[PDB]
Amino acid sequence: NSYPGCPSSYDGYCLNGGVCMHIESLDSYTCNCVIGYSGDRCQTRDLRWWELR
Repeated sequence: NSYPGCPSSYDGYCLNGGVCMHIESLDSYTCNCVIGYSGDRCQTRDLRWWELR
């Protein structure tokens, strides 16, 4: 499952211009981005239609 969360443990898990959201699969934290960026945050500065609507 996935859940919105981002404690103060870190600081700027998302770069370029993304939003932070937590995961419950590995109790890990991740970050979403926009066209021209994705991955664990915004590292994959690529196109790659990875979204809809």
